Amino acid sequence: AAQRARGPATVLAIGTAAPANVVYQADYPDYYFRITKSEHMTELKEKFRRMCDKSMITKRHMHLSEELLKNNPDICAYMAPSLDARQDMVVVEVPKLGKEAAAKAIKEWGRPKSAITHLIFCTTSGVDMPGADFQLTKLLGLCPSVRRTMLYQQGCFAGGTVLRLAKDLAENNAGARVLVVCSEITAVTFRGPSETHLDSMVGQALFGDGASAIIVGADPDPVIERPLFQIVSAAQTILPDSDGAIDGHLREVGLTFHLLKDVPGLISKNIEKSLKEAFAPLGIDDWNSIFWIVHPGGPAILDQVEAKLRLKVEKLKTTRTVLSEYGNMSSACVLFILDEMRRNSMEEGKATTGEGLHWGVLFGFGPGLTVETVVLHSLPI
Amino acid sequence: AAQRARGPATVLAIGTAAPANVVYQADYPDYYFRITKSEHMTELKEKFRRMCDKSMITKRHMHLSEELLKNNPDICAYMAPSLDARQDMVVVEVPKLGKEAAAKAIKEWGRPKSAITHLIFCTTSGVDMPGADFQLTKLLGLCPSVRRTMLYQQGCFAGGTVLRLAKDLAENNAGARVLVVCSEITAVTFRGPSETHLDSMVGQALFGDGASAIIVGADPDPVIERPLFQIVSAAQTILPDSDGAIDGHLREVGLTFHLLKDVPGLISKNIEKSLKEAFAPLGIDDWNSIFWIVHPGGPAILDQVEAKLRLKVEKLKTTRTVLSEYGNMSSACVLFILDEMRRNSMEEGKATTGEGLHWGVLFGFGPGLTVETVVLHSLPI
Repeated sequence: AAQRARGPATVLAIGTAAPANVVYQADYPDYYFRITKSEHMTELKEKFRRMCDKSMITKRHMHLSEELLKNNPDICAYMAPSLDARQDMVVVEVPKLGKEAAAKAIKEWGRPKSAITHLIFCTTSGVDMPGADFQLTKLLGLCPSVRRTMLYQQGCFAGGTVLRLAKDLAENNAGARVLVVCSEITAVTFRGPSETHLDSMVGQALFGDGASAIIVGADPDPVIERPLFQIVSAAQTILPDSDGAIDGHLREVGLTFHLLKDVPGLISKNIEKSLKEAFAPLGIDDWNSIFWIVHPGGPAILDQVEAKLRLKVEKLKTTRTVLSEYGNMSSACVLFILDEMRRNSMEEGKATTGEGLHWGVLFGFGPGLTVETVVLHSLPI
Repeated sequence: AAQRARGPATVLAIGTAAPANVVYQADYPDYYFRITKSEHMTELKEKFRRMCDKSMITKRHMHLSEELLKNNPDICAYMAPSLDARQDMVVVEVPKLGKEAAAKAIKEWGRPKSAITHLIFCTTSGVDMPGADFQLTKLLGLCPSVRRTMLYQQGCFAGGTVLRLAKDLAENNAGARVLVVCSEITAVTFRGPSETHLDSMVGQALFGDGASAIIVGADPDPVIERPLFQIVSAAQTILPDSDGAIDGHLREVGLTFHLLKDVPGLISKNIEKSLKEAFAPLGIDDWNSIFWIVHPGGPAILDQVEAKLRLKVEKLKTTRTVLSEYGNMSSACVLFILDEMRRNSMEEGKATTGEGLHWGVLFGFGPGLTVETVVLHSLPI
């Protein structure tokens, strides 16, 4: 009746954070085996080294340091019971790094944390009760009447669920302001190599810790608030014949993950049908007229979607910059890129946050194979 | 601009389903110890027998039958590894029993299943990737473009979280119809008795399997659609002095849960602070003038909140009827009661779905201590 807002959900602030311990890819193939204790795996180390050159990854952030892996020998083994050794770390550490990322959004946002109405926590590393939304509500100290949505164990595609969810919450409750925190810790994941299970090692060359947060609200007050991007629409579809492409099992051994299909080709074979549903109602066909943000599941996906669509080099530059300096941070990784792009547009004198263009796309791909496609609109300066 | 609906979110249909194997409480205190092989625990059997008649519980439904507990001896032990034995079972069965409930709402609703726009699955039994929301889209066969929210490992308080969430999705997307499925299987929970951790024994005399589903939408088309209840408001608060009241750990032994406070007194000491915020802006103080629906976490909470407020006996009659023939079905139980109330109103010739009244309250309490309070409105005949 009178509870609803007036305008579209708008990203007003963006914050990012990652663990302090940095681990480079040039040294990882050695470090990984010398901590796992897998010296005998000769060719497996040869297949893994060249995979650490597949990456296009330079640095990644790991809460799991060298010191911390020598009192946990069964986190360095392939299949050894360690769910407790894993989650004890990430039940506590996920909201801690979440607070660090959230706090820089509240700071740049510049209003009292008490003005936040909803909280959306998203993670795929661990599950607890009370949840990390409870933990991050206490760490940040928000109103005990905040309305929170806990997105537990979602996948790489959760980077768009938080915008799809933030859009409805903010626009359906007037004056509401939604805080959204994405945070992943690659501790539940880390495992040892196996020459009979090459799929567990792709993740060992891509994943890295990270947390991301943004403030979403409708009707941005001038003078005090500054809008960055508008959330115009967000749809979620499943790719035909993909049941099993991305699998995820939480065992008493940790987070088991599998690839069973050519997940790069699966998306570029279908990614045009999701663009047209969104941009045909606006008469847009040239896909270099848009600014692009794609969840970097791997260098293959960015290359195969670039060729399939013949995109210019500049379109996925911010998407490739983050994957270079962070690895694949699962859901949090998408929101990093949208920060790297507005900071890039501002500096290069672009007329608009979206590298100068007006409309834009955001892409996430996870277990399903599910594809979330959110259309974005950019704002000046 | 034009995507949002006109009226309030409205639950239009309700469906219920439960496992076939029924287990009675009169025989449970014995059966429980006699399957675990715990006859030697003499007084523990008497302390538990005094708890299964504390219950006010008659029957409960368990997918874990007599046959299946003798091929899984480590689910019948107190602290024995069985996360794999648990999740293998319930990763499949939660969406299956979800299908049984979802189909029964679609039936009463009476429109094409292709008309469902969003899906919200909520459960606390197991975790998987892809999630149980993916599983039920295939089981029901809905549009591969459905919009899903997977609420994994939430708690007893999720019965209002899905109504708080369904309200925003339906009211912010015009003509949308949202299906929401609650489903619980008390297999992750089931444990052996222990005289050193009496907290594991409350759940063994209260929890029982069950699934619930409803269709929620805004702007109900006449002729075809029939509104049952309106969702007017829904707030989420945490009780002061509750750190640790309800705890939940998903370990390699199952879902460990602990009680450390008098959660009945915790609620009745605070349930008035939530009552007025919702009804003071409508000029309602007498809390027997509304129809009541409370999550039956246990007879103590219903009795202590009944006394705290001096409520009439008939108010929580439907709340205790569901707990009588079902036990505590965690999140799904709330939606059961709202079905037990409308089917009760129709038969008894009440003028309104809400036992004859117009305004009503719905309450959900879980880990936090978090309290979800949803305001409902009833409709005639």
